[PDB]
Amino acid sequence: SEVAHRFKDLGEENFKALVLIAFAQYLQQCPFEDHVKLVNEVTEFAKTCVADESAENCDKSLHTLFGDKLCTVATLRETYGEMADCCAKQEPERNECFLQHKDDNPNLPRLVRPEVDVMCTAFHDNEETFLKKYLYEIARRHPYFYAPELLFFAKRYKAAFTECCQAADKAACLLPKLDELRDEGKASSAKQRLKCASLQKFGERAFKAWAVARLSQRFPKAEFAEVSKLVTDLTKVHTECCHGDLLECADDRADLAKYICENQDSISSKLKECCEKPLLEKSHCIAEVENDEMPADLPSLAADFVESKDVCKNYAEAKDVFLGMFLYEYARRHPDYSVVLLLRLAKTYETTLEKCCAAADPHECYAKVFDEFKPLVEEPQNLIKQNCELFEQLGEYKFQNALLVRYTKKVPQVSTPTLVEVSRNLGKVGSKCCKHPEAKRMPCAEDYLSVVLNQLCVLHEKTPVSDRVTKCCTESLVNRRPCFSALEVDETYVPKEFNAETFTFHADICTLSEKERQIKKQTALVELVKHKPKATKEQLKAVMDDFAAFVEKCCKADDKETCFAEEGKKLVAASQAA
Ligand SMILES: CN1C(=O)CN=C(c2ccccc2)c2cc(Cl)ccc21
Repeated sequence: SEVAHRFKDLGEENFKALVLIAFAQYLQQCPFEDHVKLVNEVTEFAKTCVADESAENCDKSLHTLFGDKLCTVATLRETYGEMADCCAKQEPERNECFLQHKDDNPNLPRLVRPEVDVMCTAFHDNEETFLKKYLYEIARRHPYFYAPELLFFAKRYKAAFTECCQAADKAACLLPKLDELRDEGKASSAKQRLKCASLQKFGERAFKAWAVARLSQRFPKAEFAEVSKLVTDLTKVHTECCHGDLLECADDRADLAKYICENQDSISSKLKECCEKPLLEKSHCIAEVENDEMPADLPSLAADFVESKDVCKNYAEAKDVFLGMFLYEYARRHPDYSVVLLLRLAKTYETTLEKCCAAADPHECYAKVFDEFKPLVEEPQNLIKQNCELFEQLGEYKFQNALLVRYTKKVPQVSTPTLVEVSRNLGKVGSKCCKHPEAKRMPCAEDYLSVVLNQLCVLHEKTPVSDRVTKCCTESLVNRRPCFSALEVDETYVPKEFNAETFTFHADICTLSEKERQIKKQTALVELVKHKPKATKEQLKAVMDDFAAFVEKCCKADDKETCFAEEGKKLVAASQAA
């Protein structure tokens, strides 16, 4: 029995939660109740298997068990139409079907939260249904959320209420911690989405290179053979979570935290504080540990990778290992580069060897390979310098706008919401990274950017409207950022014709928060640009300035929110003029 296996290892608690997550991630539109029911039923069954390891179907794989349970509600096409088809299939096929139908952008109603008085009450009364609810809501809106990490967030969520509800000014103590968590959770989700994307679209060889480079930076002292071990495991971990096998992913992850902690001295010196805490925190901790100091005396790379004469020989023997080595060697001594830059130099090296080794004089051909690295390295360094300089002037909001304009001219087809979303993030890069010293800027900047571009990629893949977006997203995981930066303005885009419905002006905007105010104000700017790709900053600003006067006046006007109707049509007139 497998269900039993996972049960003993995780225990009632975490086993129950994980399965709730898994179900919510498969049937995102299904209600809380039903899920809870299925989870419980499923849990009961497990309990019997622990006792009798052959009872009913205790000999089954989680896929069959989990698959049949959901199918007791999925067959309801009226509710989950395209799902029924999935249940009429067999294993393992019946699952891929499920994995292929996850929505990255569910049509789920915003999730507003009641006053601090109702939450604490609901929390105190029933502490189990309050947290179960939490997981459900997150997991259904983030079908790729790193499950194990979700249990981590959960523990912190509970600690929030458990504390603030016995305070003096609940709202005061709560509100903060809850915002800080809604953010940290969004980032974590993105980070993990990229990981699943890599594995899913580019293969494990690709997820691997990424880990090798990433870990090697974190753990300079570790030895290539050690890292490889870590990389091999890590992959399986994520390979599982992304493929839907949460329980085993949850297990395996622990085993990896156990090990890394046993062999501390062989890996990093900054792991101490991580291994001394509870399991969940231990894991979260290790995953976010600062790089270790760089080993004192380190030979040069040129020695064994360009100057040696057995290069082409070693390359032909086990190119995989030789390149894996090159990457590990370049990374460890360069924590100032981004994972992608590294994988980039690596790919350059490989390509070189490939052509050189088949030449009349190898060592002569691949002799000046570090010359080629020079450009690839300075590029990001320069772009990062520019962009922070700008950001440092414009501030976050105006920086987002600049970026919003630019990307819209690049891929006008892309739906306004996505472009507004994506460009808003693309700007956080500035506030998040720019405040670091050169030595730490690039990894912060370029890898974060890799996440934000993955979003645009996935969101787009749902309904592909621009081939230029498609090319850049599918051509090379490592080269996405450069590919997008190459794009100028689409010269074949034919502007849209205005419409009353293109944008509505209900007065309901005067009630929204300050943020949702900028957001409509930005959703406009996008909209404008799609109509007049050919305007420059002068007319846009001017018009945008105006759009402001409109909301202030008409919102502060005593008339029954109709100036919105009249003045709404008034601006359209002014606008078209520019
Ligand atoms: C989103 N974005 C761009 O499109 C311009 N290119 C970059 C960039 C260029 C090279 C590496 C990483 C990032 C960049 C840099 C900052 Cl500091 C802020 C936004 C931004």
